[PDB]
Amino acid sequence: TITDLARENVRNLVWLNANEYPTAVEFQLTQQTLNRYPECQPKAVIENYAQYAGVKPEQVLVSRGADEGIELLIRAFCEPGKDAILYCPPTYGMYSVSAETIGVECRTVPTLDNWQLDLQGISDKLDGVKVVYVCSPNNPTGQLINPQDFRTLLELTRGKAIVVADEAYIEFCPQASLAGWLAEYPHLAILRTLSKAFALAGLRCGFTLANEEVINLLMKVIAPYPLSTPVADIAAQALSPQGIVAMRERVAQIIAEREYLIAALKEIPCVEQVFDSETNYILARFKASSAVFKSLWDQGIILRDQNKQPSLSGCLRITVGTREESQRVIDAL
Amino acid sequence: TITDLARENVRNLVWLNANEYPTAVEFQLTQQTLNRYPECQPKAVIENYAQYAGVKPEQVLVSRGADEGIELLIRAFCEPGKDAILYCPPTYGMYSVSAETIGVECRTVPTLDNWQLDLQGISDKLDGVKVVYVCSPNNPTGQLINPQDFRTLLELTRGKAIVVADEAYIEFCPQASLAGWLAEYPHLAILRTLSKAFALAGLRCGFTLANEEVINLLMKVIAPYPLSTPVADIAAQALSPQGIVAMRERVAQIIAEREYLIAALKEIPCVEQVFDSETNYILARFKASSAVFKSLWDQGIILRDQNKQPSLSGCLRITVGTREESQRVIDAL
Ligand SMILES: *Cc1c(COP(=O)(O)O)cnc(C)c1O
Ligand SMILES: *Cc1c(COP(=O)(O)O)cnc(C)c1O
Repeated sequence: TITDLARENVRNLVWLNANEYPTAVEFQLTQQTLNRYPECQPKAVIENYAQYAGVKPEQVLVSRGADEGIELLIRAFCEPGKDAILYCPPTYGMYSVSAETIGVECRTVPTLDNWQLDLQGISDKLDGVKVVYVCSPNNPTGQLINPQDFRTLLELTRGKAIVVADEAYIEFCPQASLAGWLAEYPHLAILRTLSKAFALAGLRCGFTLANEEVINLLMKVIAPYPLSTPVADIAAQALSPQGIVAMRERVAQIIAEREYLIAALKEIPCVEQVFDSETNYILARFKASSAVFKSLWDQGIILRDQNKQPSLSGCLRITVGTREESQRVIDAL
Repeated sequence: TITDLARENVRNLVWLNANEYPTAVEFQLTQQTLNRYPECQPKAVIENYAQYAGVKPEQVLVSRGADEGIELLIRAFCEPGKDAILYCPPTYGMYSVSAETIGVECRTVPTLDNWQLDLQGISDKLDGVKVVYVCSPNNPTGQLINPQDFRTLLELTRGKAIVVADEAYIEFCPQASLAGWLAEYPHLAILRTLSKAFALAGLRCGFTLANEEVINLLMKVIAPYPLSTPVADIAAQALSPQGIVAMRERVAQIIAEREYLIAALKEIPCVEQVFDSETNYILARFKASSAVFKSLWDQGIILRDQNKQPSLSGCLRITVGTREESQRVIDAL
């Protein structure tokens, strides 16, 4: 049959649940040139993003979301069946998914009790690893990785593996970005997106920030015209000075609402513990989380269960929405 | 250094030149929901395309162009370093590019003198091949593959490999589509696009038509949200009844202009031979093609050199544009 021909690995492969900005920001097309193929790397988007991130244009690569960026790094550096990828659970699921789909080995070193890196465990499992992913701030936990530890991770992998900092939520704590470290570390790569703070998840637009040599290797493995013209168009508009300003206003409004939500949740009986976050979502441990999860779910309040993630039993991840959405969750709880 | 960490294979990896519709067809967004992630396979687009192609909705897969479709088939069926892909030159370059990028072997059996398939050579090289690509009408030659030979190819691979018919130009000769053969062949897959006749190359929207079992395996290897909301939006509009009608009008206008261009070129001294085409481009052999190519190029008339393709020495591929664009080429020649 048909499935027997498939690769073995392939044969076995209120909305507050996806970390999206709660409100739609309107945009309209300005470039009616849809009959022609777009440029491989839209100049307007790349230059606007480089100014925003404070890096050189030659250190930026635009792709179909940060998700494509994760895949590209594996495609360029890992030899299937020979090389490995390393990540530290509980974290973003796409790292393992892309590697498993591609047929590359996954090495996992779970983080310590406070979600920080187990530097000793990592140094013991580096042999044969080509790419290390580290999400900071981490999804779903919400916290930043100590920069001192990132320095250690960078020293450990110097000339052995590429270290990828997933900064999908860096807009909520801009001061913590490692974008300024590129000059010191040739093997450091950073993933950025327009899907979260930028309120543009529907666009599927992301970026990889790395030194020119890395960017050039990634250009060799990326699809010929990765971005559509309508996406490049809207993206350049959102990356304009006025757009960066409107973005910052969105972040500020989300942080204020996040602080209200944390304060209120800490007063609710069933809520055992609320963890600090530097993002647009809150991880909280509940007494009988599955019961509470199904209850809200039936009420039409959709969260994200994390009960099955390593060390997250009892936890649910709540995305920060509007004041009215927060009130619905509080009242419901 | 950084490159030493890259995979070996990766380390070594008037506009009438890209087969685009000459005129821009205008479209505007109707869905302002950009803050939320899009559905994995937009229902409107898939149902509209299924009605258009006359297939079941469960036999359609939408991707970032037919180019992504080519990649998906290799990712689902070919084991890197073990399985092979087979194509017949001179043809579309992306087949080999995707395989080489992924690390899968390429087996080539050039076509016969009339560009038809060498069935005996193919049957001799099938061992270890999982996917066979066949472009019909062929790019850059312009002709259709004899359906009798496709039947033979389908029998040869029955239960051994997937046969992919690249129908990127099928809108110019709708009667020749193999979309109706799906019921008889479980291993047949078809690639379609909105980049050529549909005048929407800037959208990066393509489709794969195959039996449900194949489609399901491809769903397992495709990126989670392959299509952006603005693309899904415009694509559903272009696939509406009125849009299919406007599309057909475009095809008719292109075919009439193509016939004029062929007639006129056959009268030009430097033009040694003009080959018949069932598409929106014309392959022609010239006396001193490089000299003619550079000359037009300096004049601002951009064609596509094919001089280096197997059996195409002296040939240039001319995309059919507007009446004024055809006149510029004729006069220039
Ligand atoms: C949302 C997210 C991404 C990917 O974003 P896209 O640009 O939508 O692909 C990557 N990493 C983390 C941790 C995320 O939460
Ligand atoms: C244009 C073309 C494609 C790909 O089209 P997209 O939808 O733009 O990726 C595939 N095959 C052939 C032969 C083509 O000419």
